[PDB]
Amino acid sequence: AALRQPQVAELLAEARRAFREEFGAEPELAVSAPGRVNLIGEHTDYNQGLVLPMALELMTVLVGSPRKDGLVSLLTTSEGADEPQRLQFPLPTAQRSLEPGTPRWANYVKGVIQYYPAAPLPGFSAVVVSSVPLGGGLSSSASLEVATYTFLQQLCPDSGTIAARAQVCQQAEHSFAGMPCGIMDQFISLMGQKGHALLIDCRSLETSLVPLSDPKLAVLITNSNVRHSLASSEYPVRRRQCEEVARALGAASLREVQLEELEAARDLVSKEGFRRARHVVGEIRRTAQAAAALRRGDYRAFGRLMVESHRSLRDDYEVSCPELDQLVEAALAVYGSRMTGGGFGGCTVTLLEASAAPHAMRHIQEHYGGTATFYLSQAADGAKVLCL
Ligand SMILES: O=C1CCCC2=C1C1(CCCCC1)N=C(Nc1nc3ccccc3o1)N2
Ligand SMILES: OC[C@H]1O[C@@H](O)[C@H](O)[C@@H](O)[C@H]1O
Repeated sequence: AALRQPQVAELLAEARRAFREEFGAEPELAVSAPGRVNLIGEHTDYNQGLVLPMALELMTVLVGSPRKDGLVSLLTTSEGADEPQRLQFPLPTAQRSLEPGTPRWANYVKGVIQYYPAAPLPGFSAVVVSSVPLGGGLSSSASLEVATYTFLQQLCPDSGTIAARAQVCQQAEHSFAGMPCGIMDQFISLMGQKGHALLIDCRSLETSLVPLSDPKLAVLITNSNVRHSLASSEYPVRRRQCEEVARALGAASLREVQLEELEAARDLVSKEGFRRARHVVGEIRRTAQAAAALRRGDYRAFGRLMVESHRSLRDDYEVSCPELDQLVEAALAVYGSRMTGGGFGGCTVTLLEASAAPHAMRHIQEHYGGTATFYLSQAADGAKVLCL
C-alpha cells in the first residue's frame, strides 16, 4: 500500500557506500538517533509538564571519520534537504563561532558542534542519511541533532549527563534553527529503548521507561503530508501566552498550577489565556492518567484520553488543522487517535489492534482528502553507535 518500511540495514549500507565514493575511504564509525511519536502530552514539555513519547525505527545515521585538519566536511543524501547537499566549515574557536544560514539542514549539525561541551574536538568527514520524513512532525531535526551529538562523543567523549546533552541539542534548535522547542524530542531521541514508551517529567527530568510489549497493540502513524504556515509562526506565540497565564497566578511554570486554580482564576488572565491552560492541565493530568492506564494495560482509558487529547488540541490549543481532524475521524471508526508533535500538519498517532492494520490503511487512504503515508511502528532504541 502506502506503508513505508523502515529499511535500517539499507539506510546504513546507503550511508557507507556514499561515504566511500565521496571521501575515497571507508568510514570509521556509524551512529543513529531516532525520530519520535508523542503518544500523549502535547505542548506540556515547555510548561515543565509530562510527555509520553516512544522512539521510531525512522532514524538519522551519520557515518564518518575524524580529520587532522580541524575542518568539518558534510554530505547529505536525504531527498528533501535544501541545496547544496554538501557543506564544509572550520571548527569554531574563541575568535570565530559558527553562524546559521544556507543550507538549513547543516544548521542542526553546526548548532550541536558550536555548543558541544567537551574538548579537544577534532574535525571530521560525515555522510548524513535519514528515513525520518523531513519536517513531517516526527522530530527529524532532533534525530539529526542527537545523531550529531552521539558522533561528537565518539570524537571527544563528554563526561556528562543525558539532560546536559538534550540541552545542547535543544540550544542548537533555538539558536541555529530559530525554533524555541522544549526538551521532549531530544530527550526521547537520546533515551528511547526498544519495546518501551518513555514517561518524561520536564520539571524534575526524572524519566520512566514504560514497557510497551503486548503484540495485540499497534501504533499507526499517519503523515498528512501537509505543513501550514501557522506552524513556524504560532508555536512561539502559544509558548509566550503560556508564560503570561503563569505571569499572574504567581506560578513559575504552569505544572505548579492545578485545574481547580485555573477555573477559580478565570478573569485574572485572558480568554485566549484560560484557553491554552485548560488544554495543558487537561493534557498533563491526561498523561499522568495515560501513563498509569498504560501500566494497568488499560488501553480504552489511555486511547480515550488520546481522543480527549486531540479534541483539546483542536478546540482549546488551536494547533490542529482540518487535515489532522479528518485523519482521526477516519481512523476513529482503534482504541484512539490524535495529532502528535507541534501540529499545523504532520502525523496523527492511532493505537489499533494488529489484526485491523491492513483495513485501517485501506480506509484512511480511501477516506483522506490528502496523500496519506503510513508507518506501523514498534517502539525503538534511542541513540546507538556501531564501530566500523
Ligand atoms: O524546513 C524545515 C521546516 C522546519 C522543520 C525542518 C526543516 C527542514 C530543514 C532543511 C531541509 C528540509 C526541511 N529539515 C528538518 N529536519 C531535518 N533535516 C534533515 C536533513 C538531513 C537529515 C536529517 C534531517 O532532519 N526540519
Ligand atoms: O508537544 C509539542 C512539541 O512540539 C514539538 O514539535 C517540539 O519540538 C517539542 O518540544 C514540543 O513542544
